[PDB]
Amino acid sequence: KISAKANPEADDATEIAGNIVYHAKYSPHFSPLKFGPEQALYATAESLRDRLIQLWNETYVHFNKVDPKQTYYLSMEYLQGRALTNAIGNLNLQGPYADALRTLGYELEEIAEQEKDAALGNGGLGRLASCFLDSMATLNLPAWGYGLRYRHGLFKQIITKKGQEEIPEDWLEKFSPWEIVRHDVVFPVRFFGKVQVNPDGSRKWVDGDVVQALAYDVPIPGYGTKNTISLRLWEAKARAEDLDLFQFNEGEYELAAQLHSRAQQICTVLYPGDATENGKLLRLKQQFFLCSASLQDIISRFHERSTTRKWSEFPSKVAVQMNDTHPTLAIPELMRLLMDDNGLGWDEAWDVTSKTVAYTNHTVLPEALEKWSQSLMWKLLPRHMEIIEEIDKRFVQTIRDTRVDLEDKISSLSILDNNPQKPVVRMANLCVVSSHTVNGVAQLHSDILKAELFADYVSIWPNKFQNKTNGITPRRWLRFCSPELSDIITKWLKTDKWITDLDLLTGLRQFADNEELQSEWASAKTANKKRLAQYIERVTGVSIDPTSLFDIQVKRIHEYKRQLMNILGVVYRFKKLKEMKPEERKKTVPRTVMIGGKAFATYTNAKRIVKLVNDVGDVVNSDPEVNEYLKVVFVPNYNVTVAEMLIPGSELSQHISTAGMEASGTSNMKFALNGCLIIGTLDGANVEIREEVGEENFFLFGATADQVPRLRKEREDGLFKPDPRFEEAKQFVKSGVFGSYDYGPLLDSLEGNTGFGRGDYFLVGYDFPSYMDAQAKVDEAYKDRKGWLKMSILSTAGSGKFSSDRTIAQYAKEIWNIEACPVP
Amino acid sequence: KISAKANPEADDATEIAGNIVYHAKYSPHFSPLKFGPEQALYATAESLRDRLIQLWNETYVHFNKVDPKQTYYLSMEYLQGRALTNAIGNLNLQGPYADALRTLGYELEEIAEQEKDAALGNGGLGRLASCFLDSMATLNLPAWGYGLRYRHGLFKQIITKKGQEEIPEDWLEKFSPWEIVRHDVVFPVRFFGKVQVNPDGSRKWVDGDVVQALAYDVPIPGYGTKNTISLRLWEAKARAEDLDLFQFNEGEYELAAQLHSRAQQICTVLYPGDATENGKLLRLKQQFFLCSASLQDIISRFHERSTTEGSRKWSEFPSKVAVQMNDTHPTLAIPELMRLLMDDNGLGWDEAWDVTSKTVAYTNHTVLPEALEKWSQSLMWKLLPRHMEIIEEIDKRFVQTIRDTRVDLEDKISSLSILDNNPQKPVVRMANLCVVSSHTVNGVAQLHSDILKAELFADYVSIWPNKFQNKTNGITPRRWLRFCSPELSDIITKWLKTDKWITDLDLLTGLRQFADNEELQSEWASAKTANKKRLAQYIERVTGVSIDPTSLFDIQVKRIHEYKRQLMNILGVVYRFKKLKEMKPEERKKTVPRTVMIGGKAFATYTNAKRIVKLVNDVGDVVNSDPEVNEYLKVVFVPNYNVTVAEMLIPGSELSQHISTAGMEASGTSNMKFALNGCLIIGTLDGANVEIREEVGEENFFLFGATADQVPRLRKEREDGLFKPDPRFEEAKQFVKSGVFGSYDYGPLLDSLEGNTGFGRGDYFLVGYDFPSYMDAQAKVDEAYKDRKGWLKMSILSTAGSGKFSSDRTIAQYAKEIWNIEACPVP
Ligand SMILES: C[C@H]1O[C@H](O[C@H]2[C@H](O)[C@@H](O)[C@@H](O[C@H]3[C@H](O)[C@@H](O)[C@H](O)O[C@@H]3CO)O[C@@H]2CO)[C@H](O)[C@@H](O)[C@@H]1N[C@H]1C=C(CO)[C@@H](O)[C@H](O)[C@H]1O
Ligand SMILES: *Cc1c(COP(=O)(O)O)cnc(C)c1O
Ligand SMILES: *Cc1c(COP(=O)(O)O)cnc(C)c1O
Ligand SMILES: OC[C@H]1O[C@H](O)[C@H](O)[C@@H](O)[C@@H]1O
Ligand SMILES: OC[C@H]1O[C@H](O)[C@H](O)[C@@H](O)[C@@H]1O
Ligand SMILES: OC[C@H]1O[C@H](O)[C@H](O)[C@@H](O)[C@@H]1O
Repeated sequence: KISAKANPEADDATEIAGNIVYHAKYSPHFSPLKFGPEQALYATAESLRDRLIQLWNETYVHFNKVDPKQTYYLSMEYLQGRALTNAIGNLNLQGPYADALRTLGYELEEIAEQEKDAALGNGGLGRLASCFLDSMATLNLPAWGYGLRYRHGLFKQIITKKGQEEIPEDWLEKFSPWEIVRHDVVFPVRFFGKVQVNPDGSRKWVDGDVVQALAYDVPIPGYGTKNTISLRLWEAKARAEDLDLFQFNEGEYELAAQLHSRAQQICTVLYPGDATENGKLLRLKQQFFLCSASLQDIISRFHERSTTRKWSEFPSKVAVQMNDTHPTLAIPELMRLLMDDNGLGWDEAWDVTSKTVAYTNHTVLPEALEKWSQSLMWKLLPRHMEIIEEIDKRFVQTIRDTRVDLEDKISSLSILDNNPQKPVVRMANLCVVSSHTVNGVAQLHSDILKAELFADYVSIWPNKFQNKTNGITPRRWLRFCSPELSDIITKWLKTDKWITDLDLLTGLRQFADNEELQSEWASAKTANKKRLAQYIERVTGVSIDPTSLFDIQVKRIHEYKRQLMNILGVVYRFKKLKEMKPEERKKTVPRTVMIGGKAFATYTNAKRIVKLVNDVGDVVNSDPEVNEYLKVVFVPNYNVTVAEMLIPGSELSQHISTAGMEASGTSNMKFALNGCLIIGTLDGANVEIREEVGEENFFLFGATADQVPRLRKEREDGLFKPDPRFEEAKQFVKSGVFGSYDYGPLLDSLEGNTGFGRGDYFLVGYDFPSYMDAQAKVDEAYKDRKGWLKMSILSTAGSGKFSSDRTIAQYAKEIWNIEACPVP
Repeated sequence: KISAKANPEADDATEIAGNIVYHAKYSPHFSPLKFGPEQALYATAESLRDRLIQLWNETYVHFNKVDPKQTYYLSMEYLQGRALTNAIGNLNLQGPYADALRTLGYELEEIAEQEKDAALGNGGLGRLASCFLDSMATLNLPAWGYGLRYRHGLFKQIITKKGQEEIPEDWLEKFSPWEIVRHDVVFPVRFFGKVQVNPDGSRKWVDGDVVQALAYDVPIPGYGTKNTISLRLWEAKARAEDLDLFQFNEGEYELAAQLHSRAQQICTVLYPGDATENGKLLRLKQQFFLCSASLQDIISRFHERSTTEGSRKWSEFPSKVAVQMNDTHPTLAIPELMRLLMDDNGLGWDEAWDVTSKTVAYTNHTVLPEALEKWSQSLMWKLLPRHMEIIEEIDKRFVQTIRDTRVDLEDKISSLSILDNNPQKPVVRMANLCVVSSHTVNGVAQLHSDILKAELFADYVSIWPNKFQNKTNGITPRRWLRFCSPELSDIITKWLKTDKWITDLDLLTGLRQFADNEELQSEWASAKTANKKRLAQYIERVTGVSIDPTSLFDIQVKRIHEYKRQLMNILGVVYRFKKLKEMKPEERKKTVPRTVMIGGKAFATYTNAKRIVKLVNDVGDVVNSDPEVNEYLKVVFVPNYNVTVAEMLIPGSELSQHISTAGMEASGTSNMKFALNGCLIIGTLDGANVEIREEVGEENFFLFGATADQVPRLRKEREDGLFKPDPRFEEAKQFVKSGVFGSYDYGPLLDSLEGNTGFGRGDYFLVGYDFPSYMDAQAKVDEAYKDRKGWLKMSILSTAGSGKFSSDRTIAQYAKEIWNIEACPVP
């Protein structure tokens, strides 16, 4: 019926349908006869990519001409999610694309559901990086991300009757229609080898292995702007020359291909397991490979913008941001590139380096900061060790010169820990010593950093440390995932400028009590809940009641996130329902509980928690007697797509980490922004949300951070007195009512008073009573519909501050010193 | 200045330039700023591929609707060469594309020189298969090729001070703009494992390793027709699921990825080295994988063309399908088709065998009986157990036949049967499996096919006297005259007063009446001269030697092998050099200057072949740098011989050498290319030389050497001490051993020409014996070349006689006598 007709700039239904069909025909990846959903997606995605290329190229040419200071963000993860809807939306072509697909016999949703998530990351570190990219593009900032092109991600989670099983991700097994290979953009990265000392006394890293880094671009479109930036990803490749024919033809296939294998290894998965020496080396290879490829690419661009250049311009034209310690090696690597490849002296090269690099810490934990064996570092990266050692030797001399009062502390301040048992390189110390700025990711976290963790460094450089509170993008996380709700907002604010000025959401406050608005809000939530119900049946075969309360905990499965507390809470509520007469049951609040997330494969108890949730759900959900009032579901393969289906339908979300353990929590913000109320500890980003939405719209409970040490010491000393409901939940789990699986060894982590891996270190038992009492409040509040709806609107109305646009603007001004560079 | 504008059907300069620029922008593989030659090529190739897709899709739809009998050709090699010029040319868009590129600031030649050869094959077996594809397309026949998508080819040859070194090919390290991946066309292929026997007596191959075969299409356009067929290539892949995360995360990387590694192995190189057991298994994996993937794809298409009820009746299968096995490599298609019919599709043995026997036909390309593939029964059981069961049942029935209807052949059963149950090295004789199973067996030249009926397969000819046939090899006149020699092709069209020869090559005979015409000779001289300048230019570019375009161009290019007698040639050269050093300058001015060019590749493990390449180079270093004789002689080794190289050498050639020991060559298609481009041959009465010489006429050909029937006798004279060597032959040897060509000891190589008996010695290939009649034929060539009119006359009659050597003739014969297929033109 419809005719192929290329129109790379199509912007109406007919043009778009012609261009989609053009790509179906003349960019084929399949037999021509069938044009089913999958072929439609790739066709549509190529239609959009025509737009994206035009804009990316314009933006590249513009930054080239203006030669502004440019920021480059280094991260080991990016959670890009699906790109289709975000691209349609930033190009403001929703109506036209939807019409185009219908003329081709498809609903956009249908096609959207075919797309795979780019498995390029894992946690909030990666989603932060991605929301930042969106904000850089929309604020017209000259900034890019650089990452690694992982083939298989961390893993795809399957749920079998044995619990979580891990299988590789396949998002590249056919092809990805977003990315643009650049076969001219290749840089060599070395490993192992040694340092040649030249007769003139210059130095050179030689020998070892050389791999090739190949650039692919993923364009990132901004909202209401031509500016389209890049997430540039690196693939490690061997050259064809590196296959040894002689050995292949001798039948020795692994030796023959061993350079190709070492390359493949680097982009196989995120965070490869590192109990062994091999894995530790592979991790370091990953980190180095990203730093070295990216910095060579950055230096190459610095020179390309020359209009004949002097190095002293470098930190006025470049800013590099290290996200956690993973890209620490950018420090010595930049030093290597300056002194060896470009001939600079130490002092000049260090001045440049120190003013270019800045460091973002995301961790409350003292021992979670990366430390590497000095022995491994010498083996893998000998030139970098020389440089790292000279950095430490000068810094220690500074402390003897300028600060004799810290002499006794040199053995913890220095970068090199020369402990005779486990000598290591302390990477956070290298970051802090070298960067012009260090920031944390929430006001409390940043204060802990200045006061406890990095106290003495704050002392030497009192202007080095800063705060930059995390945020989210309101495009992906409200405008695009919750379009019904966004229309309501635009109607009642009488503008749509909130989509780039999120503080305008405070205008909703005056309407929180308004009956018509609450009625509209109920309907949108009800409609988003039907959809979520649908999805849940589709992906777990469980039929959930849309009129019940939707209570959601989705995040990495970890003892400190206290999924176990949640799930024991559920066991308790279930027991009490079985024990009630039917007349008492009709008075409780029906609830559907939803838990999701992934456990590290080797993390035994995390894997036992996932198993537990499922076993509970099998029994609870199939009990005709109480399944009207309670259901429990494990949502599998939690990722961006899943979050996009859960958040708009959520009513209560649980952010209940042990106080002091979380530096932030951006999912918190997504929930708050979509009118979902929180039950939470006064921890991380909960502190800021609760300030912004108001205490009365938030279910606080649990010990506070300053209290926790004291409460552990009470446990060590036999003074802890457990609540009987806590013990009743445990026993009931041990009674074997949830099947043959012995949960005793899991529950053992909550027994005893002292010793590694027991003694309830995360205060599950202790917070259970105030947790369950906050849950009773949530039940009472939910029965008062007007009050509930009021709280939900004030939740959204207070979410202004949590925009990634605010965060990036702050970074741009105080740290990077970059400014808007709009493409005409 | 020019704007992107998609026009998938561009057919004039302006439209084409717009579409090329569209692809530079919206199909990028590079940073956007620079639009240099490389980017221009990929951009131009994608413009052409738009046309190619439209025509391929039309052809697929047409064959689907008509449901004709379809031929599928199975080959382990294809020498596709560069595609750019062939595509422009078959679409008849030379003028428009050349103009388009000039508006973009490029000469087409410049861009064409950027393209890499598709390293999908090695020798004449593969180029035959490719020329056949071009002819299938141009005759509008419903036929396809199926092969393997090799990443690294055989190897790229470099020449170092050590001689030949082998490095992997890189033609896929960026990407290939011709091919079309088909992600819905995936079929599973198994290895190892075992046979489950079901209670109902049905059988099923289970367990082992499973790899995925993924189809990529390379469209093949026909000349002056819409018909565009496929070379469908298979890539072996493992699924993502097959990587073991647990092991990867334990640091055990090789185990973790072992299934991916076994898949990458299959498509790494052509003819992987097989001294070891691992290599033998890998070779068999390659062969099986091509047969099983391709047959599944074929069966799927047979069913897809059903218009009816349920599944269509199997008895139609051999009326709708023909499968051609090229050499013994794809023998496994016999038991595999049997496996698919009986196990997956439930047919009984007899019905399945009737189908199978009428579907498959076999082409032999090999004179010697110890080049035909034999495999250890033990390896076959390991790798392909179900196939062994079936192969065994085939042999059990064939032997019973020879008792139930031919009791007179009882005493020969132990050499006729498929299974050789020798107590030391029991093997499966694959040629015997082919001959027992196929409705037709053919050779590739009239003499070769007669040797097959009379010597090699005599007793099989006895049982099935209509089974055996001849099909003389040929070449495509599109790639090999019209497109490589365009100046010359215009002359031909002008004097024949038509251009219909490009698809009716026999019209070339119309040139004969003009062979004595001085205007035509004058035009011919110019065209050769011009082609020779170009060759001279290329040779400097790739060797660093400056050659004289006025000297005689004498070329031997083919696989380096003792039986091809590059060593004879090279010793001839050493002789001529010695004589030139020994002359006074007055005697030198009377000889005919000559540039000798030798090229080809040695199998990496073949010691003497590698020594010969070393020898040629060492001789050239010394000769070419000698001021005293380099005006009169130069010797050059042309590296990395492939289709591109042949395309540069053939149009500029004057004499070419096809001098194999008589009886050893079944054919020789390069012979034909040379003859077709007016290049005269110095050759033995062997393979295709017999036929060329008949066709061009004896007076236009430099024959020499012993004949096939004489060779045994001449070996027996050597074994008995009766051989009396020519003194010029010994003078050449000694001079090579005197160390005038450097420090390399050539004694062990030359040892192959010494002694009278014993494995690897005694001059088995009669180098020494043919040397005098060879060198005398070389003196004739010198005299004939001095008479320019007579030379030009011979060259024209060479071209004028090349009619019979068209691949169009060969494929038409195959279509009628073997496949029983016919023209199916796309409207
Ligand atoms: C008629 C029969 O044909 C096929 O049987 C083949 C085997 O597939 C093949 O492996 C080979 O088997 C030999 C086997 O490997 C060996 O170990 C055993 O000792 O002897 C076998 C014979 O030498 O050859 C046989 C037969 O020549 C199919 O696999 C069978 O399914 C098929 N049987 C059909 C036919 C009928 C009626 O005609 C049904 O009664 C029967 O249930 C059905 O399976
Ligand atoms: C936002 C997000 C995260 C990070 O959230 P935290 O609970 O705050 O650590 C992780 N996964 C997905 C899929 C997300 O969208
Ligand atoms: C035609 C061709 C061959 C054919 O084989 P011969 O044995 O020379 O006749 C081999 N290689 C190339 C590159 C060819 O074009
Ligand atoms: O959750 C992600 C974490 O997992 C692993 O245990 C890594 O050692 C750590 O680097 C990473 O941040
Ligand atoms: O409880 C904290 C730690 O304990 C266990 O050793 C887990 O395997 C580890 O990944 C986790 O982070
Ligand atoms: O080059 C063609 C031939 O080369 C090798 O000698 C192989 O062993 C053989 O299988 C192949 O046919």
